[PDB]
Amino acid sequence: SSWIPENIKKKECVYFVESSKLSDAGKVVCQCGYTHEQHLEEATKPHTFQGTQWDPKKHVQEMPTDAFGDIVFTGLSQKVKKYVRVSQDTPSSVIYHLMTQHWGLDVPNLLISVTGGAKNFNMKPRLKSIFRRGLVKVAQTTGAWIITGGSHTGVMKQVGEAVRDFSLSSSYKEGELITIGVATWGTVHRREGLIHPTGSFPAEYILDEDGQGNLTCLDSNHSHFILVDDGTHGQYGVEIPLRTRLEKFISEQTKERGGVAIKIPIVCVVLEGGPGTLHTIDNATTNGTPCVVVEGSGRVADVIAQVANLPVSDITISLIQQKLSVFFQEMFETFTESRIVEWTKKIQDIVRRRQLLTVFREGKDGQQDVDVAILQALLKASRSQDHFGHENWDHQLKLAVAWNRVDIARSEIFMDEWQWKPSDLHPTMTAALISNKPEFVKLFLENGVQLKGDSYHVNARHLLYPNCPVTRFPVPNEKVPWETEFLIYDPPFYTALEPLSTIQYNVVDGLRDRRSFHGPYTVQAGLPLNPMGRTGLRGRGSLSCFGPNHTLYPMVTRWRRNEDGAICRKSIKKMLEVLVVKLPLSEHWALPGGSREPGEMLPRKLKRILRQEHWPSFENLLKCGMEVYKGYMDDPRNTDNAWIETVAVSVHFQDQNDVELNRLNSNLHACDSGASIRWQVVDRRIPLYANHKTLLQKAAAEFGAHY
Ligand SMILES: [Zn+2]
Repeated sequence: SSWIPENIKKKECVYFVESSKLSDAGKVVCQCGYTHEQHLEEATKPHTFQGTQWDPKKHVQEMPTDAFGDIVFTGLSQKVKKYVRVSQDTPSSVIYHLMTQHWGLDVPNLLISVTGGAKNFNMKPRLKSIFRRGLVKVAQTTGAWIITGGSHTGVMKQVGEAVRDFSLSSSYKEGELITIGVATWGTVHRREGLIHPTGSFPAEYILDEDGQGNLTCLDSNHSHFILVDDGTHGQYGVEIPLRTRLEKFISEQTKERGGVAIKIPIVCVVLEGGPGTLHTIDNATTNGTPCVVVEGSGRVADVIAQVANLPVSDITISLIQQKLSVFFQEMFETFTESRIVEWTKKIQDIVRRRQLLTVFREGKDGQQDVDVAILQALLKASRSQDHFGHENWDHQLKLAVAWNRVDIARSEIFMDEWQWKPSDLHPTMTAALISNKPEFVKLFLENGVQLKGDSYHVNARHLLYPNCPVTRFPVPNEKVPWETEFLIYDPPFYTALEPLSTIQYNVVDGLRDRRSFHGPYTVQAGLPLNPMGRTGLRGRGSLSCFGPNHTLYPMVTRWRRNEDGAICRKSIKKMLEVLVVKLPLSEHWALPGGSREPGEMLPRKLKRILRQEHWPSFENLLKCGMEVYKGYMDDPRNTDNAWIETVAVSVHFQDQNDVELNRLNSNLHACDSGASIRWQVVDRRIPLYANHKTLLQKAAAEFGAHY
């Protein structure tokens, strides 16, 4: 295939910096890890002088790849395995197209992810056996893919051992399961021979792990390899960001059965691990991937399992250090102060996402293979999921009946916080009949299936500031207020200095109205101080100006009629319908509002990109109604010197046929320029931004509706 060097890139360094190190057995390399002798071709040439500093974003550039083919190991396995050298920023849409039809990989039905320890790992004889049986049983059925880092060390090798065993002893024989290995190109020992500008496909890879020094050897039982590159040598952890994006894309943005979308189930299992495992778990849970932690594995598994049920407030700095000096004993001397306060924020973030985290207890709980824990995680993540509706949870039940677990399917039926209708069990009963399992059909037909701790700003203290490759300083819930001393505080200053005087803070400084609703706020030097605590950044970021940013997000409401005009009281209480809008390229709807333009009186988005030639009328009507909230939101764009403040005016229509009040509003509400407009029912799982669902929850209780 020659589609590569055409659609897949690799990264290199253009000039050498001469960093002051020795890099084990060597005399300086550049700053990257590669020696001046082999550091491309024009780096040693004096291409003028770009300075004396190293910045990755500045002088690393993409090039067509030269490392892809069919690796065949020397003598331990005479087989063919496909591999490719992708870069760090290749979009997660050409990688899927490369896997589907350039290797011959069919669409999977499960996306198991295995993360854990490396170069420091020793399973107990019983943990190894239970993990082997569970993984073999789970991968034996369905079409599961096993995403795992590729190297000949630790759990990444002891997963390949089980794959090899199941592929050597099987009725269908050969290999019926697909195990993908994503690793970092820099940390590969014998990279030579694996690089050819056109492509070879013997790609012989002699495996020696005696003189590896510091570079891990590639595994020899995985089926496919995706080696990411960043232009760096000997630096692990590059593959952590790309792996989660690819997993999310394959899980929720590739299947189109039923005409809308389907989320392919995905789970991430944890077996021990270190610094690189906590980051992977945080990234996966942030994207929405369920995580299961095997208790007893050690060093990350015990640490996260021992605080998996405690309230987020009491997980403090000194609580980590007490649980970080028993599982990390030889490595405790490495642990510094600026790194413990980072291991704490990540653990707090993982714990507070309690709907995407299960713990596989060892002795007296889940006393079976890991499939029970996987089922529990999938069924708990499908019920608390936001975008895909009630039709998504209907298929993990089918997976459960495929795995012969009847107690797990019984638990979902009898849950008091899950409103399921009786005709919603057909896709599971259909599979129960096919598989000849009387237990499930007997369970179903019985249930009417007749045939005929602390409250601080959370999103403001969120990693990965939007639309920027920057990171915030880790600020745990303990030390967010501006009074508590945080001596390590050294946050970045990203803002898409110091003569900022003549700014009348706490007053209407010209046509800006810099007046916070939560009383007067303080100023440090020439910049304000964020109320409600710290964020982890500084400056202003992607915001108008320092201080409070004012907006006028409205909400509009009608009672949910169905067919007759009587208020359609639902199964529990009244439900009401909110009118929302969608951005042209976004995964969430938004409330019909925005910034208050000077002298506009309308929030610049109900006034533009929306209905026109009627602004004065509804403007004279909007100023009649009860406010439900006024002030600061937990918006993810906040910083230590800038924030967003809002007014929430609720307008309500009692009658659907109330003359032109609702008819003219509905008949005229047409963007004619924008992407899409719609109405939505107000439930606890509406796909809005969290800042908007907060207003919905705080205002739907003012009319008697059920959120
Ligand atoms: Zn370099």
